[PDB]
Parts: sequence; structure tokens; C-alpha cells
Amino acid sequence: AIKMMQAAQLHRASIEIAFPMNVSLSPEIIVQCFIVWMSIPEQLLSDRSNFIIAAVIWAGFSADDSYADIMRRSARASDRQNYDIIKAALSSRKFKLPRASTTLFDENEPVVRRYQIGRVYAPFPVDRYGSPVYSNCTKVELASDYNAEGF
Amino acid sequence: TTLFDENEPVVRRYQIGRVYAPFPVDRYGSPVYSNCTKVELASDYNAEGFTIRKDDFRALQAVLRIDEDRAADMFTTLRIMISSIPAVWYDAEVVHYPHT
Amino acid sequence: TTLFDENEPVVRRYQIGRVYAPFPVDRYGSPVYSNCTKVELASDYNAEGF
Amino acid sequence: AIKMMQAAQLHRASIEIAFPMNVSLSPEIIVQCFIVWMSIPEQLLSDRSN
Repeated sequence: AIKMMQAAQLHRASIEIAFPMNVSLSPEIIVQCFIVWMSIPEQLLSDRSNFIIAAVIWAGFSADDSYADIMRRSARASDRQNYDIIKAALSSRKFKLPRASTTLFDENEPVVRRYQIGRVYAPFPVDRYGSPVYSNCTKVELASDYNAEGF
Repeated sequence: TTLFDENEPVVRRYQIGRVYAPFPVDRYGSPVYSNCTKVELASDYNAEGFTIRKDDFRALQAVLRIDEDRAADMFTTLRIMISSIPAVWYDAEVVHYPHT
Repeated sequence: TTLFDENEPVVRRYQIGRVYAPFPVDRYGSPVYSNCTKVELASDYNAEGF
Repeated sequence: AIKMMQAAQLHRASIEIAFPMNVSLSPEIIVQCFIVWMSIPEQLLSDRSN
């Protein structure tokens, strides 16, 4: 909670995710990546972490490319660009994922102070009126099954 | 069978390469033959006796398939064995015959 | 299956409609098929054995 | 039976079959599919199941 609150203020202290060691595509990794994808706002994460999460998600849906073949896309493009490509692929006519996002928030209680005040990202994927905020599209629907290597 | 390029995230000092898989299973898990997945014969099989009918090869083929459940566990060993053997060793010659 | 409009006499305030039946019967013991009530095939059934 | 009756009433809540196969087939799957084809009316199943 403290780290997420800090990462929503400094504009440069985005969270960096440490993945498990020497275990690839374990069953728990997939579900944890899914939870991160559709529960943690995208603006609070680093580009590298977003790219890794997106790669793990897209590995099981691509017809041809595998997890290693996707991680090999590190060259020939940047991290943010690869993340954008994958996310656009996940909001097409064949696949649709929420990808919880967030927005700025600048409502405050007037009170006498001495210093300046600022705007902070909401570490909460919810909006002011209770409706969820999603980056691309809602009502998750997809015309295939998650086919990882063996999971 | 078909080659595989998958690997593991681990700190290693050498390059890795693709290997064949020790089973006919594809990434999807279906059997993978070379010509076609149908077994029909014009006549029977005879050779100094020992006659086989055309309706037994079909059953034998139908019983040799993989359980299709063990696909996940079967690939983990391949994954952890591909990414731990230096790729420059794949051209070595044999020195002890009984090992093959 | 087909649609049945049979209505029971009871006091109610709202209109009712037609529903499908959860069985292929048409109020007679004979069942209902879309195409024809015959089973003739050219050859046997074979798919990776079986 | 309850699910089938519900599918009969509402034409949007068609029954969606969940199968235990991924790529391969099995002797029980074929006979169960034939039983479904010859017994369960098509108006109570979704397009994917058909």
C-alpha cells in the first residue's frame, strides 16, 4: 500500500516487478499476471513490467508465437512500443481484455496552508462515480481458449 | 518430431540452441506424423505366415496415442533441459558405443 | 421441437406466450426430426480408430 | 432438467456444453456426441455447441 501510494505521486518512481527465479510459465504465474493486468492501473507500473505482463498474457492466445518468441521481441522495438502493440492486439475483434486504467484526480478540502498543492494519480481503478475505468474496452469476451505450452 | 526454441530465465555464460523433442507430440499436443494421419491398405500383411488383417493396424494406431493430459508435465523437463546444455556441444562425435 | 400454446385456467393479470418444449415429442409418442426418420449411411464411421 | 427448461423458456439462455477434450478424441466422447445429436433438440443449444 505504501509503495503504491508513493508510485502515484512522484511521476518517476513507477513500480518495478520482480518475477520468480528460474521458473517459467508456472500455473500460478499466469493467474497472477492476469490479476495484475485487470486489477492494477497501468500508469503505476514501469514500461518493462507492463511489457512482461503483456507478453505472458499474449503467449497463450497467439496462434503461432510462443513465450520465448515473444520475449525475443525486445530488440527491433522499445518496451513501451511492444506493450502498445500487444495491447492493441488484445482489443481487436477477436479478443477483448479490460486492462484497468486510471485518471488524474484534483479534488481537495480547502484549508489554510503554506506550500503548493498538486495532482495525484488514483491508485484505485474506480472512478469518482463508482463506474470502473478501463483503458480500451470492457465486458471481457474472447473467441478462443488460453492455450499456453501445456496449461 | 519438430524443433523447439523455448528456454528458461537463468544466469548462464553460454549460448543455447534448439533440439528435437523425444516424443512426436506437437506444442498443441496432437500426434505429428510425416505423410498423413490415415492408415488404409489395399491388401493384408503376409510374410511366411503371420497374417495381419487390415482391421488390426487401425486399432494398434488408435491405442498408441498420448494421454493428452500429461502435456504440461511432459514439456517442463524439455524446457529445463534445453536451457542448460551449451549449444556448441551439439556437433560432438560419439566415443563410447554402448551409450547409443 | 415445436411451440405449445396450451394454457391452464387460473386468475392472473399478465399475458402469457409460447415456449419450446424440452423434449422432441409432438403430443404423440412418435418423436420429431428435422430432416427424415431414417438412418442410412454410405460407409462406416472411422476417425483415428474407433 | 432445470437448465433445459430454462433454455426452453428464454431463447437467449441457450445451453453451452463444456467438453473435456482439447485436441484429441475418445471413445466415450463420440457416443455421447451422437446421443446428444439424436436426442437433444437443436433449439435448446447455442451455435457453438451445435
